[PDB]
Amino acid sequence: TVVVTTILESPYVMMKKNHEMLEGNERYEGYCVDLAAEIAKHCGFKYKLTIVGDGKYGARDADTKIWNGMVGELVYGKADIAIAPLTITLVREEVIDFSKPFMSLGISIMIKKPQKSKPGVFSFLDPLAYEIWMCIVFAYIGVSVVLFLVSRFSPYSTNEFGIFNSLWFSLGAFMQQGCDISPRSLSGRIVGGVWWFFTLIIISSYTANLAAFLTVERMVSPIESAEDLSKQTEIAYGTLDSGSTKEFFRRSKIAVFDKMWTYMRSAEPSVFVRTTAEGVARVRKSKGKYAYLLESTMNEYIEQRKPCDTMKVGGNLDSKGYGIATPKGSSLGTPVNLAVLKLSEQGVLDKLKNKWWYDKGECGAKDSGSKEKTSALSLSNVAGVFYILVGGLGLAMLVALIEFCYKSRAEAK
Amino acid sequence: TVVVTTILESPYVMMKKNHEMLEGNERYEGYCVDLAAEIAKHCGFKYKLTIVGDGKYGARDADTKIWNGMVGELVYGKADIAIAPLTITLVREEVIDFSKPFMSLGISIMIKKPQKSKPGVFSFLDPLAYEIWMCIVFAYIGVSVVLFLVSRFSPYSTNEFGIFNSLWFSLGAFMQQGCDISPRSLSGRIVGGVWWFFTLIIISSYTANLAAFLTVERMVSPIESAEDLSKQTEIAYGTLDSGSTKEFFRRSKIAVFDKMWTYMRSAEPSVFVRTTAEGVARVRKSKGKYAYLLESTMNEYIEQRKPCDTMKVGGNLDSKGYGIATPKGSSLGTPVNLAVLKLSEQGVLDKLKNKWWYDKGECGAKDSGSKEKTSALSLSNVAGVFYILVGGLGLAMLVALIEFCYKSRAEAACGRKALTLLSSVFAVCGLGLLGIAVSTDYWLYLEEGIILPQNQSTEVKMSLHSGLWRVCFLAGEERGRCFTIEYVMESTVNVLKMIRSATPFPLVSLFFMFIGFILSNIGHIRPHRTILAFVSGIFFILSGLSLVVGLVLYISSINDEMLNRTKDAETYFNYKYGWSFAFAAISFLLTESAGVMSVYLFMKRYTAE
Amino acid sequence: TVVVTTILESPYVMMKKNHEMLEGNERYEGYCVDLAAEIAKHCGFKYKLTIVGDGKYGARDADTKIWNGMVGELVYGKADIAIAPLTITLVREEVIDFSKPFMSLGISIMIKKPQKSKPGVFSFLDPLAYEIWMCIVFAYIGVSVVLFLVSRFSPYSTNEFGIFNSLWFSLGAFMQQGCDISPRSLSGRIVGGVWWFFTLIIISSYTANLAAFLTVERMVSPIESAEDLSKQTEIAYGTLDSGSTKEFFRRSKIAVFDKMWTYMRSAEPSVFVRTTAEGVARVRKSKGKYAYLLESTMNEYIEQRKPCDTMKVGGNLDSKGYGIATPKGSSLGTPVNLAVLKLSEQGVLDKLKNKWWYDKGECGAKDSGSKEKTSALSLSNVAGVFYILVGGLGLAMLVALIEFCYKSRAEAK
Amino acid sequence: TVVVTTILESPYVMMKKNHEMLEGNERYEGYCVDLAAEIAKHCGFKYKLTIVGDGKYGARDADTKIWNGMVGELVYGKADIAIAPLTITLVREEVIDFSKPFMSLGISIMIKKPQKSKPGVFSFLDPLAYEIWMCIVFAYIGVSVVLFLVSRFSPYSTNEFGIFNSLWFSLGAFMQQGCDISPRSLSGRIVGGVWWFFTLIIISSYTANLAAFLTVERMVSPIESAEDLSKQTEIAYGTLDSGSTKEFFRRSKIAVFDKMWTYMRSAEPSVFVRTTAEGVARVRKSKGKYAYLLESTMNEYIEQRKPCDTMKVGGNLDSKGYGIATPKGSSLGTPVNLAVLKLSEQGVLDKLKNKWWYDKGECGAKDSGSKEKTSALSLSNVAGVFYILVGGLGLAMLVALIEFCYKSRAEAACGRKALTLLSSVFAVCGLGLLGIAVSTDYWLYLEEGIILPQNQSTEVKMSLHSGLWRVCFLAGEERGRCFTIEYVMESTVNVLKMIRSATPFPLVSLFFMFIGFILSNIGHIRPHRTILAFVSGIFFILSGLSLVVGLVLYISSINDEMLNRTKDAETYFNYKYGWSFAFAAISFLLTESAGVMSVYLFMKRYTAE
Repeated sequence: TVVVTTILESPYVMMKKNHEMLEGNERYEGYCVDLAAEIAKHCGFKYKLTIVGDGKYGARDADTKIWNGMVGELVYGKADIAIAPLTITLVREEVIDFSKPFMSLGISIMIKKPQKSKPGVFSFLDPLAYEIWMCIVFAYIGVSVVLFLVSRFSPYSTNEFGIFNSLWFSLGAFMQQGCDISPRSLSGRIVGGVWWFFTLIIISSYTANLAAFLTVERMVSPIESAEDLSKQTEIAYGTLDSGSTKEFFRRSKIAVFDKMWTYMRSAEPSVFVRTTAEGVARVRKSKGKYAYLLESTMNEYIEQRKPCDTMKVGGNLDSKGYGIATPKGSSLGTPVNLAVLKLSEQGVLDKLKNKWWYDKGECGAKDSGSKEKTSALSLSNVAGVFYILVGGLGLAMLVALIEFCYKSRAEAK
Repeated sequence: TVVVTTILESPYVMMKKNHEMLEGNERYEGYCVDLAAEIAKHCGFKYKLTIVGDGKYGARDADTKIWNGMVGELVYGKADIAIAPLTITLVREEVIDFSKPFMSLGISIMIKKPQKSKPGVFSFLDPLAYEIWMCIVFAYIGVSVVLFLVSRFSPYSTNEFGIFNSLWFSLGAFMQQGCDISPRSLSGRIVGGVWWFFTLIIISSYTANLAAFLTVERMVSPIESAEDLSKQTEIAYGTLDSGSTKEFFRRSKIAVFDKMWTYMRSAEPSVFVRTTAEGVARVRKSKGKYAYLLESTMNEYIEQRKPCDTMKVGGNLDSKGYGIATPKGSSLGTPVNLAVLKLSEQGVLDKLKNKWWYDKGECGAKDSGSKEKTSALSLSNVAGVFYILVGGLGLAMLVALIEFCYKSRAEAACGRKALTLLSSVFAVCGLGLLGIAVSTDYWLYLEEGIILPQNQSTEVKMSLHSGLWRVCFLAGEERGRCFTIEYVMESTVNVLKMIRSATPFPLVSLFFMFIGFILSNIGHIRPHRTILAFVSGIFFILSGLSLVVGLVLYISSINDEMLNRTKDAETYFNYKYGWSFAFAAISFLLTESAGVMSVYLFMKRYTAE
Repeated sequence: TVVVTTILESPYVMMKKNHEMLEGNERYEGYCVDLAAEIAKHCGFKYKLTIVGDGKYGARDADTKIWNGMVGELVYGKADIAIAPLTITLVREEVIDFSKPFMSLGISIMIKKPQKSKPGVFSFLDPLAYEIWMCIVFAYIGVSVVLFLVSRFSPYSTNEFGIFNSLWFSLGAFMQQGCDISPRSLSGRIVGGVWWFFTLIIISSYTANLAAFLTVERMVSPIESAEDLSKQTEIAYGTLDSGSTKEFFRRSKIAVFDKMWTYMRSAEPSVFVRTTAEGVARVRKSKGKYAYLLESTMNEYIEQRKPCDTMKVGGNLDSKGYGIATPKGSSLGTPVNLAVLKLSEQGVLDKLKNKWWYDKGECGAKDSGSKEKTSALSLSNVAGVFYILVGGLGLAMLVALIEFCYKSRAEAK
Repeated sequence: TVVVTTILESPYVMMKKNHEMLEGNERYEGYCVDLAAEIAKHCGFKYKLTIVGDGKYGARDADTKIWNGMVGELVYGKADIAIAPLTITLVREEVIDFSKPFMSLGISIMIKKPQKSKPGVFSFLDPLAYEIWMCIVFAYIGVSVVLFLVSRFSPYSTNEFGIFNSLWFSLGAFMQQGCDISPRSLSGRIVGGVWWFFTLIIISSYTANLAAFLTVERMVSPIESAEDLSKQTEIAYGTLDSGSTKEFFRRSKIAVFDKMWTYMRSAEPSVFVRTTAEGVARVRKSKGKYAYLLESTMNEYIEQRKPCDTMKVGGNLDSKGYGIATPKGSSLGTPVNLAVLKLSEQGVLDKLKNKWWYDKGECGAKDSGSKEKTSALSLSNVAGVFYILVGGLGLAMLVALIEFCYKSRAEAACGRKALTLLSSVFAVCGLGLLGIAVSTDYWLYLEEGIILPQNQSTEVKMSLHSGLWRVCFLAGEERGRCFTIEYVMESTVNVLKMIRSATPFPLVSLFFMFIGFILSNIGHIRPHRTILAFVSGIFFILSGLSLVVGLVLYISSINDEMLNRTKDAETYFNYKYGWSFAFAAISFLLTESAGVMSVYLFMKRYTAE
């Protein structure tokens, strides 16, 4: 009767563990297998599934114009019905008829799930912004100068506040340490009064936000909704060859899409890859270097199956449709055409969409909820404080030598 | 000639600077109007534009289902061809003809993009309450004076703690920055000891509650995944009605979408809005209380127009399409259908799709420069700490100039005469302002009332000022009761019983200045045998310590009754201290200062002996 | 045909806002109204709802044996069918027949939702337990004694460490303050070394947990699962009279239930109350003093309708059933009996249970999620630190007087 | 005579101390056995007990539905009356006769009641890592020696910073408790300045991460409401099969219950357990990884028996009933049915229901004394801080006794001779132990492997020790490669490239002691013109500072590669430092100490000049 030309892709058609055990036509299962079984029995015919294992979705090729895989069986007439995740396009439509779309999808960007970032060397000063650390050092100099200028005028023979000691008094006040010298005037002690109140807020502010950083973790979304793709050029975009995602970016006319296809041709080495499962694996080996653009409902499934290290970003960048491919003027097409619309209008198809993607198990708020213990700080989190310390240790020894020069040139005294 | 129907929706159809001056189809301008000329010339028919009367897209009711909108204009024979952002759905597919889609689109949430409220300049002191900072300074004055009275006792040697030193020790101890010297006496170490235990808890409490603010601020997550939009009833969400967004969520078979239509049906008031511009405006007014569901292409254009206060969250919830539509039986429809694809195969659809969208870059790319995700404090957080620091330096220069002038004149009897009279003035003003304050019944205000949400702000229901002896009721039902606390009249009377818990301590403080000033009167007549002045000064110092206990008893007895209200969002609350509270707080300053001066009166006059 | 004797209780039967506007028999609505409409139409008859407004559920009374309310209409035959939230019991069964239960419930304890507690005067020392604050003071004395005994033996004429100063050195080290004296021996400085490391952990530990208290709020469940009821005797239990919850505790035989009925009779003044809505209001005026035991599915509804200040605690303490009451040897009972079981076996009844309680709106994780801003500390939260301070201020003045006694008795020197 | 069938379930049917010795129906004992005698005497029939062969309650399969269990014993005519905790359901109601319920009950979750793990005695230092506390002490030694070399320079007056003072200043500065004196020199203020900035960050980092521990500990909520049980896949939940709990969740119409049966059907392995005792035992073994669904009455009895490690959470999910059952057509059933109600109307049901339940109070009411909800720290949290405090005091007394003896002998040439030789021994041991360490390739261990969940613990897959110059591979596939880092062979090789990033700093440190000891050899021959000894001591002090940079470069380059692993729970990891890491760390201590002694060699011998 009918010969089903299709490919197995999770979760459309899958290979059951009952391969050698269960014989017959129920050895392969999936969302596409039920909808093929629904479309055949409401029409009346019965299915002969066979998967040509070349793997190519297929487009009309360059310089030879050969339909590669499932389309090649469907064009040359060696199979009759094609229930498969196959895209309806213009060059696809002209050779052979199509049904109405299963669901609505788009070209979807797939990346590695963001992790804990590499802690920077100077990442300890993250709780306070750049303008505050400048205004702390600027006010450090300013309060020291005002304390210096105050202490000169007022004797009430030992004025212990030089400009060098006034820097030292305010520095020890900033670092919560005790200083031996104290101001001995009403005009001086007000400077010590407001500067001590300056430190008590800021040091508590640094402790508060650093507690806020370690308690609540917030990971960056590196590339968002394809305008951030257009500017960031450290990542390598990736798509599948012999398919619709190849030819649509070849058909780029939007300026943001024209930026892509220039880089998609001019790149190294992944101009294209050959399997979505290879593309899933290439993302998981990338660790942020590479992204693989693919079908949206394919992208949604891999994020729900639980290695959990993949993330769909933004939204769809196109609109495409999965329809039952049929020969041009099919023996079965118009009965399939109404019965595809019949399953949609009573929500059996959307129930099948609810069925297959939900039952596989989820990776959502369940692991983000209570699979965290907050880690101890590593050496990397506070590494630069050691470098400033030992860098201060070497710089102190350098000024020790320049002191020996100026002390010895007391010579000819 | 043909008829072209449109809906007045930005940016597809726009108005003109010559809204009434200009002629013909050139009355309007827009993406669809430019698209309609493209459909016209390639096919070969002149077009006359028309407008739908109602301004709604298309509605199918449980009814005779005459579509109220552009569709019924298009079906029943008023109009010929529609050039509009009409959504292609299967319900509309069976009743009219659609071409291939000329644009790709989806449902997208538009929320109010959160304007950062730059906080108060003095927002650093928000972890503590303003009553606490009042009680810290009241404790700072008291510990300095008590350490003065401990140190400067009558047989005391080499005890350097004057009042200027005792003020400087407690300020150094409170800031944890060390100090010059330590008290070399057993009672001096006790007052230093409890103050060290005081400053340990308060700074640790301030650091911990400031950590409590910043963790709760980071735990707040903006709603973007549309499951957060479904589960958060604090943000209300509605759609444009008589369209396709209302149709999509109605017959949906996604469980999160099912709860959305369940919410949007049974919501009150009717969240459905008949036009997009008012639906944008409800997001603007609500300040993030309301959200709006619409197409993605409309959401992007409203974003890049410049109020720049609306952002798109999440992604396309589905992928529908826009298509030029003709009724069943139109001979023009198949020449229309290939003409749309003809404009597709040269990008003339996509050239116009770029043109109106890039040209409105009037927003200045606010999204480009304001999404660097940063949770560090800004200078707007700790601004007043710099402002106190600047105000301290300019004050200290002002003290430096007056000290420079006063020292030159002094180096180029007065102490005894002026200080005796000035402490005498401070004693009467201290006793009098508290005696007014206990008599006055304007201690605390309350304004219980009920909130009002939208087009609607607030409504008071009850008000009373209050006193320590007796209540005196206010403009709630205009009942002028000075009704005693023993005489009842709820939670507000429960406050009034708890106000009575702090009754004796001001009356105890009133007695100690009363014995304080009268013993001050005795030494003013006869200066000799000078013991009584030092005794009287102790009664001044111990008086203010009781009033510190009096205020701390009073304020804590208000704050728990504030907390004791069952927290309903609809019943707002107000409370405020009064002039007599200021009369008592000022009387604390005059009483302790007269306590210091009367010891200096003893120090000068024991030398006179 | 049939006359429905029942009472309106939310959400069983409710009064619609379309009272004067909508006439006919749809002026009252609810879960019980649908199930009455389901049981009547599958049997064939049509309903005449009328609510005898006396309010009593009714039991066979003391000393007169009168069936009070809905049972009185059902016993004396002035009404025929009774679709109502009525409990099936022995004395109920003997006079008139009953159907199979709607749902399964129990006697359920209802309390005020716990709030922020009153902060204690000495609640500042909550982050560290009782054993630590003893071991801090015990080690405060111990390290001071060891520092005292060390400094006596080693000159390398001015031994500045007395027992009084050694207490003062370790106290200033505990309070993060700077002390003027310093140890001047290797045996002494080790004592200052480990004591300084003692304070740095503990003061940071106090700051860390007090931040943990203010960030995460955790409110006590005061009384849990009816054994904590049996021991706590500051709360007043409450039930409704003229009903099943009255008579079941009268039928107490379990020892934990025998504790209840002694207190339920011997109390003041709420031995019983007269309305569940009065009992809901009495809990909301109680603020923790009083609890109202009631029907479980009634208790579940009030917690979902949103004043939100009620909480069901623990679990059910009994099992009871809501059935359609029928006359003894009813004209309709056995057709009702099968059709009650018919609605249960195909889950229409459980769908009606899903319908009415869910649609009213919820008060769950939605307000606990993001309707919190953490408050500023009040004066009450740190109140006792002021009392210890001013209590230290008065105690310092007392030792100032006892110093004057011992100084003046240097007399006869 | 009649036949009575039972299931061996606690506490309803129990065994006997005479398991085989005693005779008849008295072979067993229990609540149902005592209930069966009550049914016997009031009706008037003698009873013979029997046991079901399988031990399952009752199963209805999609099958011929012969009930496999006590029901099929009761239906088909093997047994007459059942006295058992059989649940009354509508499926069982149509096939046999049930009396009125004699007990009320519900489904209740039993989880493992969490045993508190009393933490490590030194668990206070858990916010930082043990590499950090190693680097703090390494920085503490270095800053003290550098401040010594800065202060004790050759023309220096009155500079009191000896090495015993410089050790005491940095310890006072690190603990933020103030200090005795401050460095009165410009280079001395620099080394004090960066150390003050060091101790500011580390203490604030320790306080913040300790706050991070206690907030995350409080955010963990135990699963009790059964919606948390449904949504948390980390705790697996299953039921007793062939009963009524399996039947109830199967055909349920509650949406949270629907996901439960969806989970319990498709779970792997089969969570259904054929007996309750093994179903209790799976909760015991899993240590809170597994949960069990059962009746409330069985859950309470297992709780009050004393392992006391199982608690009940939530409430009764429904309210089913237990009833004495007879088949259809039993003449005894209506005399049975009124006899159950006869025992109800005297509480004889309820008297027996009290009796077995109060008598097993062997648990000692663990729930009564362990649910005072308390989140304060215990002494078990900060225990080692007391233990360090106790160990410090006993050490200080030990220093006090030896100082008392040494001072008496000394008060009742030696410095120059001993210190010169001891620094010479320390120099060779410092250079030699590092030279072994650079040569040795046992720096760091790794054990990559895969976990195993249950009846199953761990399995290694790969192992390698490693060196700075070259790797030397280990028992992963038994391949003895001392394969150089330039020669590749994944994430573990990515570690090996990052180990090479810290290569020069130990080799730089190896050169500086090599120039250090040789310049030390020159002064040993000729003491005169003593400048070179002070120069050589600087090369010792600067050598250890480079090795501090060498270790900090090395340790940070390991920790990020630890973090760089994609975190899979199934692939566990191990890492550990080696003997050569200890050889380098010990060599730091000898190098800085010889740096101090060679300055003292200069201080003594400049006095000799």
